[PDB]
Amino acid sequence: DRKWGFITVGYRGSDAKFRRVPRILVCGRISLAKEVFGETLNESRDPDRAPERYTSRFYLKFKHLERAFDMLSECGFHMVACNSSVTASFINQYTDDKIWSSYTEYVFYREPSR
Amino acid sequence: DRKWGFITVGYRGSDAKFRRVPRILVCGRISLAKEVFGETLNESRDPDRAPERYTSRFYLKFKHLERAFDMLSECGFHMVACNSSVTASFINQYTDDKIWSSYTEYVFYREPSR
Amino acid sequence: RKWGFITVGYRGSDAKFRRVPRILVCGRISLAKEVFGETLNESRDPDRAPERYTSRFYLKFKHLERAFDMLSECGFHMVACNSSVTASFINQYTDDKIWSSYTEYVFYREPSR
Amino acid sequence: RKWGFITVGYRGDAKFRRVPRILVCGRISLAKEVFGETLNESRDPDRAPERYTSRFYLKFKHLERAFDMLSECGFHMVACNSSVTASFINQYTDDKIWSSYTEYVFYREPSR
Amino acid sequence: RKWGFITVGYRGSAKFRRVPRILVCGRISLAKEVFGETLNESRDPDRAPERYTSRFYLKFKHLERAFDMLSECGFHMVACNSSVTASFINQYTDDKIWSSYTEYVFYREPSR
Repeated sequence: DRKWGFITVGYRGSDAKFRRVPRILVCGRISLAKEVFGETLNESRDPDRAPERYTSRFYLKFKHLERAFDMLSECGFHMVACNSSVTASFINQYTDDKIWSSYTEYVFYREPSR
Repeated sequence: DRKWGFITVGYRGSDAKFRRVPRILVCGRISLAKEVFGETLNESRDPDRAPERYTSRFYLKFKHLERAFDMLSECGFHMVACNSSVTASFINQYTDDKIWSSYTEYVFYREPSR
Repeated sequence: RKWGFITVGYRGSDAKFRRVPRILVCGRISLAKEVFGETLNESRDPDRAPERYTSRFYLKFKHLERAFDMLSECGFHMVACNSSVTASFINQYTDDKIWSSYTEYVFYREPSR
Repeated sequence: RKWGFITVGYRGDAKFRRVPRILVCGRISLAKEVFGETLNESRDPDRAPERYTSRFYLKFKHLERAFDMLSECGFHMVACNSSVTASFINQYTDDKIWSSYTEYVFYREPSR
Repeated sequence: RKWGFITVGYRGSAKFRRVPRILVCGRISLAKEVFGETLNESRDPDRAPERYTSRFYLKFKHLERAFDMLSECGFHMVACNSSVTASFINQYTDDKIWSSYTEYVFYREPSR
């Protein structure tokens, strides 16, 4: 029943001119993630895990990022850092053509209770 | 309606060397954006929405970013993070040529009222 | 008004070091004038009102830390920074592109006490 | 001493983030105090505790667990960044492989 | 005086972090106080102490040691970023060489 810790939320990239969030991913200790998001948390891609373990494969059942930010704020978490990365993998075995994907994550933290 | 929450302002990437902002996008809870920007807020790309819901399709009528930063500062928001992401997409269906777009966003936050 | 945001940046591109060709200044004009004074070059956006906003001012020197120090003297703090990259086609019938990068630093001053 | 910086990072069933290995950089004595047995020192062994290393790595793969361990010892995350680098495939080609590196910077202030 | 900004950085490029050289930018009198004998000034000689440089560099290669020396003198890390820049290989080609640059911004407030 640990209260403090880090939680990361992110999304992969790739009308029309706006931001496109296909899915909001959640990473951190499972008990922390459950306390914040509750039933809006989809655990199907990593089911039946001990609450004190860590995961990088949860995701949310809604699409707007600011709603996830607000829910983290309601539970005492603060955004401390964020960054965006790019990854390139070859299309097939015998080509130089690649597929590019971006990953943007936001780091949240909650300090120990009083 | 609550007063705390997150607000994100951003623009798509690119009188030649200077910064080129074609449009200022606004994301977050709908009631917060209307309270901050008011008559300068354009909702045409997502109209007739409940004030307690979330959007990512509003935009501002002016184009200077620092003005939007100041209006958020008046209402009690503070900038907590910013990031820039790049993303690509194939032009045609039978080609590897791509088009690259850049996106820069600035995250703001306001605490609950006293 | 004494509070507000000021953004300084430069465009990407004696070989390994950091190459800064020009320091751009963005924000409310009265704030930019108060901070940088006569080091400010207003030729690309002249005869503007002090209460208006600009994104086309630039400085007469090139070392960024000197601009950082001047902002700090007038009560500004650096709150964020980011770097972006953009690409445009070289001509109309080609897929070749030119890549330019941009690094900016965000400063803010709170209202007078 | 007790204060100092520590950096953790990584080089980057398919939508999620792939963290192959968590790297640790900083003064050796600080890294051992924070991570202990979970610290793999095989690629840079038998070094003075007051020296600095860039080649330690952890025996687990979840980032937020490393973040939590740093938070237990009094460290705070003060910055994070991601970079990309490209190196030519061979001598007579323009092709190249791209690799990204995400970084998280931690710091603990001197004790009381 | 004693306050001011100082930036440290390096140019991009096993499976670890490769720092070829650590660059130091800021007011020259500040850089001397922080890094002292570890500071190499050969690429910007005969400068006035109250002037600014972007061409100093350090004699060691581990970033965290430079981080610790700065915080030991009262400096705090306030921001950091990475950038990528491309240039054409020659005049009649679209082939390009890519380089990355990561920097960390430090600051110290006026004395008491």
